[PDB]
Amino acid sequence: YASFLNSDGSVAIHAGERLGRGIVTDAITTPVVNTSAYFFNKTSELIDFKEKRRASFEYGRYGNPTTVVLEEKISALEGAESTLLMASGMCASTVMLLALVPAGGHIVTTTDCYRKTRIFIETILPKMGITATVIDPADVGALELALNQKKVNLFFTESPTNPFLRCVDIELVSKLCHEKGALVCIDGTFATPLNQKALALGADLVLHSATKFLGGHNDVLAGCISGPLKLVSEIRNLHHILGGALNPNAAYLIIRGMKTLHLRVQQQNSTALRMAEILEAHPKVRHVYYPGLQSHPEHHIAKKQMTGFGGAVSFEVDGDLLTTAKFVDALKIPYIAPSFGGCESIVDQPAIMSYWDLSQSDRAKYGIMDNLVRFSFGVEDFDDLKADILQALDSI
Amino acid sequence: YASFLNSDGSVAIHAGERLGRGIVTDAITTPVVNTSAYFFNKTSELIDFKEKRRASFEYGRYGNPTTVVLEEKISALEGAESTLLMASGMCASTVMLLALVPAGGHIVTTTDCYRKTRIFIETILPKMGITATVIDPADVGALELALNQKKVNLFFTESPTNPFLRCVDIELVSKLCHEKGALVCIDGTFATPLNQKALALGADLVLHSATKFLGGHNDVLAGCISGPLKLVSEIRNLHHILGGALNPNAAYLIIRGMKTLHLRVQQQNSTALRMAEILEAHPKVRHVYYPGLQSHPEHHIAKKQMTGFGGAVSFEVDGDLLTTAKFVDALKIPYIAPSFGGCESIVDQPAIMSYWDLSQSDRAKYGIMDNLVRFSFGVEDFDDLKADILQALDSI
Amino acid sequence: YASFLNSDGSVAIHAGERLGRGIVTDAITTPVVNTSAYFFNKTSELIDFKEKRRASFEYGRYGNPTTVVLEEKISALEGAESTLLMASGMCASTVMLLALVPAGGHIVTTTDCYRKTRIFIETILPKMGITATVIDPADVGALELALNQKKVNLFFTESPTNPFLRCVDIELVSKLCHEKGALVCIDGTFATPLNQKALALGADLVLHSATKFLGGHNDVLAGCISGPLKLVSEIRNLHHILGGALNPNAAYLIIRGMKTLHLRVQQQNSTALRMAEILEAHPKVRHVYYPGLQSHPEHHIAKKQMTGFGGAVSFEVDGDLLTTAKFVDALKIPYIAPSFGGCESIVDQPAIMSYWDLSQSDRAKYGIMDNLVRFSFGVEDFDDLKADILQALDSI
Amino acid sequence: YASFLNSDGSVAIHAGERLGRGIVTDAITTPVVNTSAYFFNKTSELIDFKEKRRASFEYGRYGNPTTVVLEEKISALEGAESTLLMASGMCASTVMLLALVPAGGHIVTTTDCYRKTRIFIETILPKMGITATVIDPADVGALELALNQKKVNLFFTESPTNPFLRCVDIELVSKLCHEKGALVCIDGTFATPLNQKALALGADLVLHSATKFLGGHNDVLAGCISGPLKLVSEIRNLHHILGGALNPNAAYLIIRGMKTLHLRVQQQNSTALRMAEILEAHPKVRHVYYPGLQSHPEHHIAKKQMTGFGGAVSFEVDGDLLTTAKFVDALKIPYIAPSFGGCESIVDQPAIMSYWDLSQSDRAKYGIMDNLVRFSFGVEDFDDLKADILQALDSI
Ligand SMILES: Cc1ncc(COP(=O)(O)O)c(C/N=C(\C=C\CP(=O)(O)O)C(=O)O)c1O
Ligand SMILES: Cc1ncc(COP(=O)(O)O)c(C/N=C(\C=C\CP(=O)(O)O)C(=O)O)c1O
Ligand SMILES: Cc1ncc(COP(=O)(O)O)c(C/N=C(\C=C\CP(=O)(O)O)C(=O)O)c1O
Ligand SMILES: Cc1ncc(COP(=O)(O)O)c(C/N=C(\C=C\CP(=O)(O)O)C(=O)O)c1O
Repeated sequence: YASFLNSDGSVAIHAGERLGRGIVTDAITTPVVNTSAYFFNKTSELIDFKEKRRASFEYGRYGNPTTVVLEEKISALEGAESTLLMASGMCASTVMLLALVPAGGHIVTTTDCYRKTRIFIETILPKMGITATVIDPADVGALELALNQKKVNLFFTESPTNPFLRCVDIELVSKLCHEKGALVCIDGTFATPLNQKALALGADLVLHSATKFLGGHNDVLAGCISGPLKLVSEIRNLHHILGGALNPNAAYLIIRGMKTLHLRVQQQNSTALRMAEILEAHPKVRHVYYPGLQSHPEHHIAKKQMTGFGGAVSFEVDGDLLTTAKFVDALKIPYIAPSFGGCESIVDQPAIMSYWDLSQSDRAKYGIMDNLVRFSFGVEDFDDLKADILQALDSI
Repeated sequence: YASFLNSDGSVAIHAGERLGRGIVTDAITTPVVNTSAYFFNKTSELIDFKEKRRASFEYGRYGNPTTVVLEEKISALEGAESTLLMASGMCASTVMLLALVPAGGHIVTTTDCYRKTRIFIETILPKMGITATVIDPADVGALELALNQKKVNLFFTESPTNPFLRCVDIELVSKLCHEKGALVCIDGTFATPLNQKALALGADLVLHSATKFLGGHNDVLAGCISGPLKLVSEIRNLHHILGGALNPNAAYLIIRGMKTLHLRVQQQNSTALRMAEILEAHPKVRHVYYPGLQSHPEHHIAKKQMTGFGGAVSFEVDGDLLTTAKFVDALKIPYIAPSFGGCESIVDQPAIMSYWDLSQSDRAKYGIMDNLVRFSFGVEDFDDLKADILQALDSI
Repeated sequence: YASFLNSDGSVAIHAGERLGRGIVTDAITTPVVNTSAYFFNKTSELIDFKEKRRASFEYGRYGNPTTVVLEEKISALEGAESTLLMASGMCASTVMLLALVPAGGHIVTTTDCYRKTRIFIETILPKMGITATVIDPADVGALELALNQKKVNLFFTESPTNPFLRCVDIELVSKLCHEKGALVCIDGTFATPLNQKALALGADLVLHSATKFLGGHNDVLAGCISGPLKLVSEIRNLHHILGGALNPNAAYLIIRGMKTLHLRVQQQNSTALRMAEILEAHPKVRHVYYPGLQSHPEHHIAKKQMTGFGGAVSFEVDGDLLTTAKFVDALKIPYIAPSFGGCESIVDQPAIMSYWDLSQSDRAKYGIMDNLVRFSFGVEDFDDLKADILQALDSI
Repeated sequence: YASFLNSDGSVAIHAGERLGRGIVTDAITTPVVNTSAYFFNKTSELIDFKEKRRASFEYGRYGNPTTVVLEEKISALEGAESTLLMASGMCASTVMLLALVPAGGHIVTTTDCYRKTRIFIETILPKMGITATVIDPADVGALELALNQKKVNLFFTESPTNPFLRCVDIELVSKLCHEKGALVCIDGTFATPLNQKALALGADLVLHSATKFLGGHNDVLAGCISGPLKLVSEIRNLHHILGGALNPNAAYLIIRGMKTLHLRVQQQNSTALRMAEILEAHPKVRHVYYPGLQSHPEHHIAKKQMTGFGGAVSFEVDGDLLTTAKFVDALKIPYIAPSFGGCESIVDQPAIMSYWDLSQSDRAKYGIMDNLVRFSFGVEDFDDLKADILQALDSI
């Protein structure tokens, strides 16, 4: 973007703004444009636009001045060629798949996918005859194999993963896949463009659920996909039909929230790590999952491709369903609810929060234990948090 | 909704509000809830909810207090059992199709479909092996035939149509289809729940593009589908995955717009009609399309199932491309752009506006003439508009 | 504004928008600019601006692109030179007085002032040694007298009045006052720029409480003063200090509200009148206050300077406190609350609603009776409203 | 507030939210309530409210559920009894003075007042016979003298000051004034409730211009006053008339901004300091004003009552008007404009920016020099900023 702005934080702030917006104003912030359509001063011009000689969004579902800003902004951050913004994370992945994976084509994902993302791939995609292979995040062999066995159209996975924050050696995978013509999409939601640059590591496309960190205020939903033009455009097209456009007001809220992106991540990155270690050492804490810790399976990878380890920490408690429950129930600061990444701290028992619809057996089918607890550290003062968490594990 | 509320207008205003909201407040208007998630006081309750003993949206992609209002409201109007709200019309149709039509199933639609709506059905759906039969709005025979030839899963069309405002004898069609187990979905966008009750006429599902009349202010996009629970819910489920969630702020904006729905429709219904006739009589006006006119092919139907005829009026001008253009360029009140149904008056030359990507020949393939002009009458004073339009033709 | 627009409604819609905004955009609606300040490209320019060679709001408290629109719009409606926008009606009157009336100066107002507006003049202004003379709206003699007795700086009154909707022969008063150098300010809140043009009738300044009709959606507060430049500017200056700036978001909501000003008024102007007559005739209705009725004291004046009679209707019920209460309690559509002018209907018993802090005696001191009812007809269907009202006018 | 909230930051986040809102919702964020009035279910209740037996804002100008939150929030932060929120800082001071200072009363303020704030006191107040004494921030003697000479009704000043960030030994002054019955009001705008607690140091009332740090995003104006009930309430009353109500939407933006208050301040507190030092050591920098520097006149006081020194840094350059201008013009990151405290960095030449209306001589009358530059460090990366400022300074 600019030769003077070299720090991500600085960018996040003035990215796609300080230099120009395309919507001239002597205002500091971006103006929220609430329009359903864009006009023309005369048929002559309209033709020009239609003939690719002028620029216009034409219809709101195709673009918005107040949105593009955030689009370029994120683009700059991830250092991408272009970025797209849907109405929600799920939308993005959804569209992305439907757009890139041809009919009858094959795809490769990890085992630690996010609940819903899984269902889509396992129930909808097959309708299009799109088959998939589910390998473990680490198991690079399986990938290399599958790469040769079938004709992979695209490899897709989130790194860190959910909720065990498992990580994929992006650079490596990227290499393998590209050797077989496969495409690589990394859901760096948990990571954040600040703690890693999937695109830089070789990944083809990187998408985020701005609902979490980017907006980081727990008050807006939004999808987001960034990558090479020739690629992202193909999706935007399909997007222009599925109509999952993002409202301006939402867009703005994200821009504003990203004004203090670095600040928020920084703090969370710490609190988490420190709180992580503290928990691991705790007797009542059976296990702790966090890329920052040395105990983490791919810690060496995290250390190699990341600069931070997110603000989400998962850990099993030394008890059972009701016991673990007792724990979270004791907490006083975090809110018991889904989502994560906002200033407000949140906690939840995945087993119940997003898997209660299954049997104890079918649950364990995917590491989901009744002890497993997911802590999304907010931005509250560390000491305040720790004391709460501690005062909690005590009640058990 | 209420016994003491019988006129549509009165409903549109107080529908799903005057009696209660679910979010207790001594405030007149509906409060805009900007949350990305909902919390619980204790694990105990969370369980209850999960076990269907308590009520909660849980996540923002699944529901919102500031949205449900609008949901119930529209439900009340269309006199439906339950309504759903997407991020945009296109979203609705899209989902609904992908949700109801099984893989390899067959569907029946009309020829006067809206551009994009067409494409989806002709390019995406086929990927799921879903075939379709395109018949003329009037051609009831073709329908009855197709009904017996293949196994129709659902009949879908808009009434009035776009842009020739063709109308489908809903009551009749409904009967035929239901005889063969097919489902009927009517896109009464142009109609508006005020000018017609497709659901009452027997239709299974009626959907609208709130972007137009419902919001009627040209500052927000929104999809909307109403109908029976057992049905709409099946969609809501898939919607919870494709994530085309509507933002609370947008929702409210519609709630506000519908506060004066009738008032707005009423005036538009007039101006349109009156202006229509004046146009038909004009020498320079080759042809005029409008259900209100006696010249309209299905006027007898329009007169039978409708109470008004929208504010949109299409008409071919006695000239050619450049000539017709010269006309619109002369106008001083309406804006030249897509969309319609807002207080502001809008005009466009479909040929260019949304078909310029095709050849003169391929264009005519669907009645789209270079003369054809689509006038979306705003809410400005009649005389002002008339004088404008006339003074415009004055130069051709 | 333009030549093609001749009806107020048409204006209210495209006033200060259709032709240009000063904030170039190809969007239909006005963009909400959320900025606290405005920048410059270089010191050179800043100087220019400071030297009145360039244009800029500099600080938000001095202006806003999204506000000025609404400013020019109202200007056009009232046919004024320039208009100002405060945070609330009260602010307007407040500022206006503090701005024009010199220290120790004298002022003349009517007896039927709005509660608070009264207190200010009776408790604050005296601090600046500003004395006042309270005359009866009709009593033109008293005015002519005072005009000669003391040295009147400005005559200020609302027409119609609150809550007895009394009316002042603007043209006449204007003439008298100006003969003595006094200024005239009319609070045409109840009237609305559509039902009368105080400025055209000679008034110096006309102010409204956009909180009511202009916004007409019961979801925003706003002051508003229109008049000649040389005058209004003197107020804007003081305004730039008292800092009662109006928020952009608020401004927009008004502009949006005014997009259907005529439509709403028109309907209310009817419902009220019709309902009024019906009420007068009713046996349980002791008295009815409404300029539209022939029974109204200044009906001949109303008929001469207005074109409509608002939507507010006051009337005493044939009972007492508890009885009148029983009436309003029976109503099902209107909301028991202050304010008025919104699509939603509202009712209140001034005696309690805004005078319960006084004694039964001190209350009657100003016509406020325990029977007095103030009905602010919404936009709901007439029949629906009437049925309701009657259904109550019988449970007594 | 609560127990589990000991750190300011933690408070700023969950202050007046985590435990309850008064507007029940299972939502994380506070819901924006856009209403102009509040209703009642029956006359009976209304009476209750009017008789102080129930609670209700009645009218929007008197309160809003979405506002009170921010109110209590700030209250908690400053550790006050109650807080009030105006439409803009200026409004606050304005109302505050007009509300507390009786007619003919006397007041004492410092010489480094903010431009506008000065004028009001020097032009309006005198209309109410309110005389004032202007002493230097440090000159306690003058204060102690005035205290005995006349009958001071209230001592008012800002600390730090603008733009020389001078500081007042709050504790001391408070002690003296309270001995003579005077009231103390501190404008801790520059400080921020995080860098100092005027109320704790003894001050009677502390006010802020949320337009700056509190909102910290340069997209909203808002005044704010906190202090003891018996006091603040007296202001809220007059405020209920001058009608300088703050809009809900605006209120929310602040609430959202304060979600990361500490984070923001922290960073700015550093950058400023560090940058300060660097500047002072610079050869081209003639002088530097910052409470954090040892060179600062009241550094020992700042060090004793503050924990931080804001992000605002003033410094004179070794050149002249045109030279200093050349400097700021060279800057690439900060915007040249008024205001300060938002994530975006801002610079300005007080001489021109807010004193160009005066003569070179009348300007110097108050330390305002053509070299004087006020830098409000944003949140961008330090190195990024430094490099800029540096590269800037060289141009000379
Ligand atoms: C890695 C990842 N990717 C994509 C999404 C979907 O993005 P969207 O929500 O903006 O559409 C989510 C959602 N994550 C959660 C939301 C879950 C909803 P559920 O808890 O299953 O009802 C969560 O709790 O962590 C996620 O964790
Ligand atoms: C009956 C009907 N239904 C549903 C939709 C789509 O709803 P959505 O836009 O909210 O997704 C439309 C769009 N109609 C138009 C919009 C077109 C977009 P274009 O102007 O072709 O780029 C139009 O003819 O003006 C329509 O005419
Ligand atoms: C003619 C008129 N002018 C100016 C104002 C004050 O402007 P603002 O409200 O926008 O600040 C009012 C308020 N009127 C009412 C509001 C009253 C509030 P209360 O009932 O005293 O609590 C009413 O008659 O219902 C009014 O009726
Ligand atoms: C200490 C202090 N107090 C109160 C106010 C007024 O609050 P409000 O702005 O929210 O009404 C200001 C304004 N400060 C500035 C605003 C100046 C306006 P200008 O552009 O100089 O006319 C500034 O430091 O640049 C201030 O610095």
